[PDB]
Order: sequence, then C-alpha cells, then structure tokens
Amino acid sequence: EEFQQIPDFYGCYLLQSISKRQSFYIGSTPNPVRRLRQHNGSLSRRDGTRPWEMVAIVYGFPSRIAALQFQHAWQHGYQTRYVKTRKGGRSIHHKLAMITSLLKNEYFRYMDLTLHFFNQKVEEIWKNDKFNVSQNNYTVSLSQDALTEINNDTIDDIMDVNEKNMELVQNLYSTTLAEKTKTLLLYKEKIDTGINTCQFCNKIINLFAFCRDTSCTFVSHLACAYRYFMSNEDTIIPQSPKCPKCYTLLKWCDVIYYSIKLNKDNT
Amino acid sequence: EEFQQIPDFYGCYLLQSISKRQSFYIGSTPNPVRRLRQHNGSLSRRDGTRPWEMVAIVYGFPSRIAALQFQHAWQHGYQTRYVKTRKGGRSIHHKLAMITSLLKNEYFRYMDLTLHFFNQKVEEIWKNDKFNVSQNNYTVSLSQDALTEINNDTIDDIMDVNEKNMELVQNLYSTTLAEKTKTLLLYKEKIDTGINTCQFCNKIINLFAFCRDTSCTFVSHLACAYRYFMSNEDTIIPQSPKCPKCYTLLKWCDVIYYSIKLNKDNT
Ligand SMILES: [Cl-]
Ligand SMILES: [Cl-]
Ligand SMILES: [Zn+2]
Ligand SMILES: [Zn+2]
Ligand SMILES: [Zn+2]
Ligand SMILES: [Zn+2]
Repeated sequence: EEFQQIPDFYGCYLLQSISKRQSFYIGSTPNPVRRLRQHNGSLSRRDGTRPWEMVAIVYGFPSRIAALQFQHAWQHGYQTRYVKTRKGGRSIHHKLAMITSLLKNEYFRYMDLTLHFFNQKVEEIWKNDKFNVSQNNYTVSLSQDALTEINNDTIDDIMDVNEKNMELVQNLYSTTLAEKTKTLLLYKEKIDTGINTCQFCNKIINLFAFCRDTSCTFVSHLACAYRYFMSNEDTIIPQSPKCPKCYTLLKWCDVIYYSIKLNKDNT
Repeated sequence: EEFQQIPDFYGCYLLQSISKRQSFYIGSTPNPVRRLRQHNGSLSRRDGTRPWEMVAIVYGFPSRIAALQFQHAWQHGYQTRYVKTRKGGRSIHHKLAMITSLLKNEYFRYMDLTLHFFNQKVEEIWKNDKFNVSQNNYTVSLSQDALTEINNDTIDDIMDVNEKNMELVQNLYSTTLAEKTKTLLLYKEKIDTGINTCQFCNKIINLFAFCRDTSCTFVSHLACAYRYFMSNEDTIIPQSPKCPKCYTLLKWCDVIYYSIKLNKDNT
C-alpha cells in the first residue's frame, strides 16, 4: 500500500566455499544470518562445497525488487569499463568486477548502497580492480576482525573459518538493526516533543527529514530537503547532500528510510 | 519481508486545474480515483482551483519508494537534453518536459513504465517536446474518449470536464487491475495443472516467468529467462525481451510483477 517501507535490512551477498575456493554463490535476503545457516544446514546430515563463507554483502536496497535485480545482474549481467565488455566470468576477480560495475557504473550508483566485506583478502582483490572497471557514491566497509588469507588445509581450519564468519555476519546484521532502532527512537522523541517548523519553508509540519547526526537540530519536510539538496552532475538525486546545519555528508536514501519508517510506524 | 510485491498499481500524476489552467499539482498514489476525489473534495463545502483535471499519469513503478522519487524529481528535478539544463519551470511545456527527461534520459527508462494521457491536448503538447528533450523504452497510451481542447468558460463546462475526467481515470484504474487479475488467474491455472519444465534449463520447477500472451506456452525460471534475455546496449536489464516462442515484445518489469505476485499469493 502507501505505507510500504524501505526494508530495515536487505542485502545481496557473495558466498565462497571455504574448501572449494572457486565455487561461488550469489543470493539476496533480508536476514543474512538465517540465510547463511540454511545454506550450510548441518555438516553431519558430501562434496565439501559446504560450509560457505559469506565474503561480502551489498545492502541498503530501497526494496526487495531492487535487490532481486542487483542479484540477477550480478549473476548474469555484463561488465563495463570507463561501454559494455565481457559477461561476468568464473574467477573471484570477475565476481568482484561485477560489483564495481553495478555500484560505480550503473544506476545502482544512486541508491547510497553499502558494500561490506567480511574477508579482508576479498576486500583487497576487489580494491585491486584487475580489469579496471573504474578509474563515491556508495560506502565500503570492512568487518572489525575480518578474516585474512583463509586456511582450509584441515577440518579445524575449515570449521574455524565457518565459525568466525558467522560471528562476523551476525555482528554486521545486529549492529545495523540496533543502529537503525536507536536513530529512529531519537527521531520519534524529536517529533513527540518539539513543535518544530521546517528549516526551509517555515511551516509547522506528511514526511520528515533529519540529519544523520542525531544530536543535530536540522529538521524539515522531506520534499523541502530534496529541493534544497538539488539546489546547492546530479539531475534527480542529491549525491553529496551536506546537512545545512553541520555540513556532514548525508545519505539521501538513509534520510528517506527513516522518513518513510517514522511515517509508517506512527499509523 | 521477502514477500513484498510490486504494487498492483502505483502512479505519479499531474493535475491541472480546470478553471485555473496554469495551476498544477504533482502527486503519487496506489489509487488515483480515490486520490482525485480527495483532491476535489466537495465543490459546495473558494478560488476555483478546484476541480482539478488529472491530465496524465505515469505508472508501473516497482514500489512506493521509486514512485516517490519520480515524484520528487518531477516536482523539483532538473531537465536534460540529448547533459543537464534548466530546472523545471511553470508552464505545461515545462511540466511535460520533465516527464520526457525522467522517462527517456534517466534511469527510470529501464523500469518499463507507462505514461498515460487522459487529455489529448496534453498528450500532443507532450509529443511536441518544445524544448527538444529527446530526438522506447516505456509505453505511451491515451484514454479512449480522451478530452480535447477543454472548455471552462462556464459552470456546466467545468463540471462536465470534471465529470468526464473521473470516468476516464476510473476506466484506466479498473481495467488495469482487471487485466492483471485475469492474467494472474491464468498463470495460476498453468501452474496448478501442468508439471512444466523450464524452457531453458529443463529442470522441473522458486520464481516463474511467462509470456504476456497468456495463451502462449513459454514458461521458465525467472532467473533463466533473465539470462536468456541478456544473451540474445543493455548491460543489466533486457530492454526489448522478445519471447522465445512467439517473439512478442515483453516488458521485463511486467514479467517480474506476475512472477513476484504469483509467488507471494501462493504462500
Ligand atoms: Cl557438501
Ligand atoms: Cl477552490
Ligand atoms: Zn518545508
Ligand atoms: Zn547536522
Ligand atoms: Zn531454468
Ligand atoms: Zn509467447
């Protein structure tokens, strides 16, 4: 209906088999923790494909549909270079080239997505950009205590990677939700308390826009913020929206997420 | 969750005041009929802005969020030309230039949107493209019995336009839903009956793809269809997917809509 929200979490992930390093899987899900557990099932109930390491996830999608299409393109879409080139290949290099293609050279560039690595070696192969996909505007993060050059010579090695990788995926998922919860609760507090006017149109406010900095005093109509942001390359989405009060670089999709969510939760 | 659907209907509309021809309003809604009625309220409970004629609607959006952003950009986004130019102006020409900008020159081009006119004079001013926004890939339709050059010299004139415009908006809305319902029911019938294999991978099928032509026999995994479609300019969305069985030009977003919906309704 007219109250559908941007998902709290929706990501597109790459799995790499811990023992079979040239085996990959691309999927998408609103709960990576649960999904990775299904993917691995039980190692006791076998060719060694399982267990999988989730090595990277792209998240922040405005909906399931847009995540599905990122997934489709990742799996079977074409690479580009700053024009179109060869279809996505088999190696880790090709899998990671497609990410760069989609985020940097494709319309996805405008969605303020986050690319997160759970494996540092996979992060560096990506940063490498072997095929020179690109010579902003997404986020790249790497897990604290990310895995480095994986050992898989032994059973204990393999079970260790699996185990640490779970913890790492769990930490990103729970922190993200918790950070969203905290930020939401403080925006609600701001609305329930003050009778604040929009910074721009000065009319007592129905969708809201706040700063990321939850102690900052910037508040406005969502459509007013957009107008200001489009005023001071971008034609239809503000790609580097600085807050007019603190100048912290905002993510416009983030601002919409809380706007939509705060509106939804009320009703 | 993982069962969110592409909306049965979600559109971005332009209103033009019947009496005040230079007054416009841009909005978006999953139910244009209900929304237009709210916009007009009652003419008995006044400056003559009301009643509004809904002159055009863009629909087919994958979600509320994407419709919201089309709306934002329409209202306050920049025009382009085949580079960026002047911000959207006040005239009917400028309002309609922004549509062309968004559909033809912007990422929206890939969403298989439909631009529908309820007013033929507004359609022709749009087709005119006074500012030469563009020298595929959306649909343009015009209401059967669309209004031509509006009379608003009198009360009866004005109430007549209002009245006919309602009927016209109602006919597009109800037909669209009914056409979607019919097409869905026949795809369900196809699944409940046959034990069909995918046309491409030959494995007995979890998302489906069918032809628009509901009597056509093409069926496949959604991801398989996408792969085929990306094989035979487009880098990540198949812009002219011809069915492999009948060669009718498909809309990929339409195919996803029924795919997602058929999957959703089952569970
Ligand atoms: Cl296995
Ligand atoms: Cl009025
Ligand atoms: Zn305002
Ligand atoms: Zn601030
Ligand atoms: Zn198949
Ligand atoms: Zn066919």
